[PDB]
Amino acid sequence: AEIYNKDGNKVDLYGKAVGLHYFSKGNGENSYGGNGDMTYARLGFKGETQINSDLTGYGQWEYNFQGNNSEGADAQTGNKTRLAFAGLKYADVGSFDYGRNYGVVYDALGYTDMLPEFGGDTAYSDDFFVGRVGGVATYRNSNFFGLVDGLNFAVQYLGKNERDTARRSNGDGVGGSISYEYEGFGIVGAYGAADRTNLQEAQPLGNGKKAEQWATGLKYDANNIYLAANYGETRNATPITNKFTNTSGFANKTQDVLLVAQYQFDFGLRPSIAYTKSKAKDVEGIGDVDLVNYFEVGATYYFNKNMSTYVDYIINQIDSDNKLGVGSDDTVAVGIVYQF
Amino acid sequence: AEIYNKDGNKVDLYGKAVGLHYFSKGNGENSYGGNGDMTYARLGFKGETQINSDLTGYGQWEYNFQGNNSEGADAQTGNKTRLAFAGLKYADVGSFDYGRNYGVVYDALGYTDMLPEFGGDTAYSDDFFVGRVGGVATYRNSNFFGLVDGLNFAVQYLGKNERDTARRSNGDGVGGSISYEYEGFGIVGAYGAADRTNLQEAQPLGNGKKAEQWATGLKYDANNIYLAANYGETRNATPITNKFTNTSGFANKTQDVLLVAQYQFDFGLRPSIAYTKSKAKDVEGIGDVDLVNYFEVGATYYFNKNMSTYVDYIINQIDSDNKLGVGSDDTVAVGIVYQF
Amino acid sequence: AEIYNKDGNKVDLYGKAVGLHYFSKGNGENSYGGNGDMTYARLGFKGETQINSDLTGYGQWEYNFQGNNSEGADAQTGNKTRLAFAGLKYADVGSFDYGRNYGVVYDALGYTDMLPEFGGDTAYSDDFFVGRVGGVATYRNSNFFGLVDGLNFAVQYLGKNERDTARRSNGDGVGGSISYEYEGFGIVGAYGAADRTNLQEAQPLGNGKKAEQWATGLKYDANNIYLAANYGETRNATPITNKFTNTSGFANKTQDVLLVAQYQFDFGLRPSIAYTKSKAKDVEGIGDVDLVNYFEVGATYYFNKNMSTYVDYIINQIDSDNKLGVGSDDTVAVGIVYQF
Ligand SMILES: CCCCCCCC/C=C/CCCCCCCC(=O)OC[C@H](O)CO
Ligand SMILES: CCCCCCCC/C=C/CCCCCCCC(=O)OC[C@H](O)CO
Ligand SMILES: CCCCCCCC/C=C/CCCCCCCC(=O)OC[C@H](O)CO
Ligand SMILES: CCCCCCCC/C=C/CCCCCCCC(=O)OC[C@H](O)CO
Ligand SMILES: CCCCCCCC/C=C/CCCCCCCC(=O)OC[C@H](O)CO
Ligand SMILES: CCCCCCCC/C=C/CCCCCCCC(=O)OC[C@H](O)CO
Ligand SMILES: CCCCCCCC/C=C/CCCCCCCC(=O)OC[C@H](O)CO
Ligand SMILES: CCCCCCCC/C=C/CCCCCCCC(=O)OC[C@H](O)CO
Ligand SMILES: CCCCCCCC/C=C/CCCCCCCC(=O)OC[C@H](O)CO
Ligand SMILES: CCCCCCCC/C=C/CCCCCCCC(=O)OC[C@H](O)CO
Ligand SMILES: CCCCCCCC/C=C/CCCCCCCC(=O)OC[C@H](O)CO
Ligand SMILES: CCCCCCCC/C=C/CCCCCCCC(=O)OC[C@H](O)CO
Ligand SMILES: CCCCCCCC/C=C/CCCCCCCC(=O)OC[C@H](O)CO
Ligand SMILES: CCCCCCCC/C=C\CCCCCCCC(=O)OC[C@H](O)CO
Ligand SMILES: CCCCCCCC/C=C\CCCCCCCC(=O)OC[C@H](O)CO
Ligand SMILES: [K+]
Ligand SMILES: [K+]
Ligand SMILES: [K+]
Ligand SMILES: [K+]
Ligand SMILES: [K+]
Ligand SMILES: [K+]
Ligand SMILES: [K+]
Ligand SMILES: [K+]
Ligand SMILES: [K+]
Ligand SMILES: [K+]
Repeated sequence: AEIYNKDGNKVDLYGKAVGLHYFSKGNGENSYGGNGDMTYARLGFKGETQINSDLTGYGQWEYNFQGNNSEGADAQTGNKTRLAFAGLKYADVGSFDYGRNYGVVYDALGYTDMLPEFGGDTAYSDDFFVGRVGGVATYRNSNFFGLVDGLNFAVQYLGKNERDTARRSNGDGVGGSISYEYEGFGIVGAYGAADRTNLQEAQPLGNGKKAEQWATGLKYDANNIYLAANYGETRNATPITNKFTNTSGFANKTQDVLLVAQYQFDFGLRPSIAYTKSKAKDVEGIGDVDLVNYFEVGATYYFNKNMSTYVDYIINQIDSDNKLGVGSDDTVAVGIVYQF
Repeated sequence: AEIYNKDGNKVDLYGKAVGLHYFSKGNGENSYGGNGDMTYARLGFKGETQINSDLTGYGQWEYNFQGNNSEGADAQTGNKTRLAFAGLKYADVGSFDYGRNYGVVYDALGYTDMLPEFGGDTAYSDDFFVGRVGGVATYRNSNFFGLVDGLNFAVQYLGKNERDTARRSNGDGVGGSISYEYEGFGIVGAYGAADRTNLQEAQPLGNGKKAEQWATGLKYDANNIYLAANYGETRNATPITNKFTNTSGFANKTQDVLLVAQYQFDFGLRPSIAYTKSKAKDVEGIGDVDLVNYFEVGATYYFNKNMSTYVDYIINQIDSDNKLGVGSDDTVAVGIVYQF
Repeated sequence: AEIYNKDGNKVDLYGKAVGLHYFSKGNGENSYGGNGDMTYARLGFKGETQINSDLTGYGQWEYNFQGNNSEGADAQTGNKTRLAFAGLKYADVGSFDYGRNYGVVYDALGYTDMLPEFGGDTAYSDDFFVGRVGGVATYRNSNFFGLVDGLNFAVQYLGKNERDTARRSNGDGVGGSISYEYEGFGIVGAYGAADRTNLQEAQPLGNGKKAEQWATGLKYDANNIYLAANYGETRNATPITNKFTNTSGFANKTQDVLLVAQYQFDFGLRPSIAYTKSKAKDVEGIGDVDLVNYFEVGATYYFNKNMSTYVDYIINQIDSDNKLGVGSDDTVAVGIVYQF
């Protein structure tokens, strides 16, 4: 909510409280999403200052507070900063920001990342260009320097992050995206490539000096209708785990497909259906293997812009003999959300 | 403080900074509260949206930031989310919320939880129904569907939380409360029972498949006077430690009594006296033993609704030969509070 | 930003988002500041209530969120409360506050702590009187009871903090400062002494029952010109370590000098140059050794009061064979800052 607006600067303090519970058979270890309390809250700020008629500065920070920990030793589990960045934007010239922000391939993956609770499976955090990541410099242009309404593009430099785990590390890289969005119609392409670190190359799963991710998307988003599809491929970039050898690494190759269809009734009910499949190829000791494979059915009821409730049912198509030990059981989430 | 109120939604951002110090002889290991700096701060939001004339949605998050840690490796000690939940309240039919919230037995223990600093000794956090707890679904009714002013009841479902420690864990359970309040007089009773997890049963102290907690309360709150008392008992629910054998678990039985008397002078000073005693029975290898036993004298001076200062003296009646090694020395707390 | 002001209470919710990157050769281990992404955010509140015409109450809390961590196991690295205190101020009698706050010798060190990104090297956190510390009670007096404009002094009591590390510990102590400012000129002095804890005394480096810190300062601060010098000495108070081994402790003596010169152009550019040298003496097994030794050239460009950008170049004079393994390579920081 806008809590401040004076003398050229405005500040939006926002957040939400989500009462959230997952249901899956047994103890949830062999299911899509687990089971139990999944309650959490968010808090963030977003600010924008008018420097002159054409130039604006901005900054944003957003944090995740888990609500399903005790007040004991596990208190901090799953807590983190999601975003933290600042930037400048000028009229029709474009914008530039640096910090922790979305990687550019998410410009495409956002198309299908629309489910009430799940979905968006290939948009991993700290995974090069497909999700939120640290140390990215991003230039964006809207409406092609003012010449073409609906045409956007972006260019992004990812600085290396040599962390303690292969999973969360990355080398230097660059990526970009282009989209055209007009009267409800949208089409997007995005690509990114980067060096892998020594720690990454040392894991038994995944082999290569460079990581690559790309995706395309199509959508129609108008008249209470939302339809969208994504297709993309990755090289040495999707994190995986072989549960039978207790080993982790990256998929040599993946091909990823996502589909979503939603409809919003005037009285506030928004039913949702979706399909997601991500498969890995040339995985050491395995070959081909599904990582994600399901149909979704769900719905959100919007009381208003501040309050909603939802159910999200994942009909999990992973098989009980999945070679990596990916969970094969269904999961249903039920949530109630206050937000501001 | 209300920092947003527009289009049917209002948001309160609140918090406080508490400069706080405890004094006890020695290093304070053998005292009621310990000694040293105990400064902390809090931040939270509380939101309420009017959905229509009969229906409101709401959400709340609250966090504790310790102010007595270094900026080094102990930085996070004692920090946690206290509350995180969202809910709906309908006309005279009731409210429902889910998330991290107060267990229903605290509906009773709230009566004596009124001391400037100490007190409320039996309202443990992450302990089934007596304090803040994770994954509780709570139904509350005010004025018995509109028919009886002052008559309230609550029914509460506690989802299991199989955590890393027995102390912070619980199995599935249900609880309830009922209270009548009128013109300053209050009377209340509350009860809940839950399964214990495998990890709790495996602890050396405490035996049985079910945990139970109940309490009764009476109070008078009006005319500058506050008088209240609680009596309750627990089974397999109160966490304890044998400091001699470094063993932990739960007391097979406790009975608990709390008394408080307070008076508020118009000029700001509010003296307080209290008595608190919690005793355990059938404790493995010990039998009967007092967990808590003291008289309290203290006072708060309110400068106004935002600034106050207080002193709180605990005259500890625990004996130096206590069988569980519960601290016997006194503690005095001194605090200065700014809040918003 | 002031987000609430009503009925004699006002609340400032403030913060910033800083995209920040450091460049140093190799992996940054042997450099002044390290290398890589250093992005972070701050959030805080500052509140003030008018109790009566002469009496005011106040509280402040301030927190650092690192933006250069992943969302995995390392998420909390470097996160901490910086300040948490509350207090009262009366007419021309003075102010008193208690909690986590700045030690009084920082009243002197503030003179040179003015660089775009670095500098202020001797104002250590959790280090007796030179930086932020927990459990300090501080009296401050403005304009000598209102009789001498520009004359200010402070007296401070530091309660003991026995922590798990000697680095972050302290015993009881007292300090004070005094300063005079007239027509752009300022002179300041500050001194503190305190007991060392047993754990501090057990460390291989540094010998004595008392830690002492003092610093003097001169500045000229007017007509867009900023010039300042600090001279100070410490005894058993400056923390030191050998980079290559476990040996750690405090320097028996240090001699500290800091110089700064800056000019603020009306259009927004503020170039900066500086010199900092901190040298330890009588170090067990070593004798004399430089802790800090550098020249700085940098600049901040201010778009307005909410947006700025900077570069800060540390030209490191520390030698590659420094006895304590102090990093010898340069570091440059580049930053973009949105604040409210
Ligand atoms: C119009 C929308 C109104 C719809 C409101 C619906 C309320 C849903 C309640 C879910 C309870 C959870 C039940 C537990 C589900 C079983 C776990 C599971 O999915 O696996 C079983 C197996 O797959 C065979 O289906
Ligand atoms: C798989 C990757 C797919 C990527 C696909 C990216 C789309 C690229 C579009 C380029 C040029 C389109 C030219 C559009 C020129 C429009 C001219 C104009 O500005 O008119 C607007 C209209 O008249 C206002 O009403
Ligand atoms: C006085 C005025 C000063 C003007 C200063 C203007 C520059 C502003 C830059 C903003 C953010 C800089 C963010 C830097 C992002 C680059 C990340 C990077 O360089 O990665 C390196 C790679 O990992 C290994 O070489
Ligand atoms: C379970 C799987 C089911 C999911 C199925 C997903 C199908 C995906 C389609 C993608 C893009 C569609 C692009 C269609 C282009 C729309 C343009 C259009 O129809 O314009 C109408 C106009 O606005 C009227 O006024
Ligand atoms: C548009 C209005 C309609 C609202 C639409 C969304 C709300 C419904 C949610 C419930 C879905 C329940 C269906 C789930 C049952 C599937 C279980 C299953 O098939 O999986 C078994 C597994 O294979 C064993 O091995
Ligand atoms: C489109 C319409 C959307 C419809 C949405 C329907 C309800 C929504 C929200 C309610 C959340 C309440 C969650 C309550 C969780 C209680 C269950 C529980 O605690 O289970 C523990 C477990 O059984 C241990 O064994
Ligand atoms: C451990 C003990 C637990 C006990 C828990 C409490 C039990 C309460 C029962 C409620 C009775 C309702 C009697 C009060 C009804 C008042 C009459 C009425 O209906 O309204 C009055 C009206 O306001 C004119 O002033
Ligand atoms: C079930 C448990 C119930 C517990 C019951 C707790 C109350 C106990 C009272 C004892 C004596 C009562 C003596 C009351 C003395 C009142 C004196 C007084 O109030 O004077 C009035 C004055 O004229 C105008 O303020
Ligand atoms: C350590 C010493 C602390 C001991 C504290 C124990 C007191 C317990 C009281 C319990 C219930 C109080 C019920 C009393 C109800 C009286 C109602 C009343 O006073 O009526 C006022 C009248 O309506 C307008 O003058
Ligand atoms: C009803 C009115 C009650 C009046 C209450 C006034 C409160 C004033 C200030 C509060 C806290 C200040 C605490 C000061 C603590 C300083 C450190 C200290 O005293 O001790 C360190 C320890 O002794 C090492 O041996
Ligand atoms: C009105 C009430 C006033 C209360 C506030 C007054 C505090 C101010 C102290 C000034 C210090 C200026 C510098 C201190 C001088 C350094 C002492 C010193 O040189 O110590 C020697 C060292 O041990 C090697 O011998
Ligand atoms: C041995 C001696 C060596 C000789 C070296 C001398 C060379 C001087 C260089 C000055 C450059 C910058 C001067 C800028 C002029 C200041 C104008 C000004 O500052 O006023 C405008 C406002 O301050 C801002 O917008
Ligand atoms: C913006 C208006 C124009 C203002 C322009 C201001 C330029 C100021 C230069 C002073 C530099 C002092 C730096 C001193 C460096 C000494 C260190 C040294 O002697 O050696 C470093 C060498 O790089 C080791 O290899
Ligand atoms: C809800 C409590 C009733 C209100 C009382 C107000 C009396 C005021 C002062 C006396 C307090 C001591 C009496 C409270 C003791 C509770 C019962 C108890 O402690 O246990 C003995 C009992 O016979 C079975 O255990
Ligand atoms: C040489 C110092 C400038 C380097 C800054 C790096 C920022 C990078 C890109 C933005 C440049 C826009 C700033 C160019 C300076 C414009 C000065 C101006 O117009 O503002 C003056 C002031 O507002 C009157 O009050
Ligand atoms: K490999
Ligand atoms: K490969
Ligand atoms: K399946
Ligand atoms: K047991
Ligand atoms: K038992
Ligand atoms: K005692
Ligand atoms: K020593
Ligand atoms: K010494
Ligand atoms: K400017
Ligand atoms: K050097």
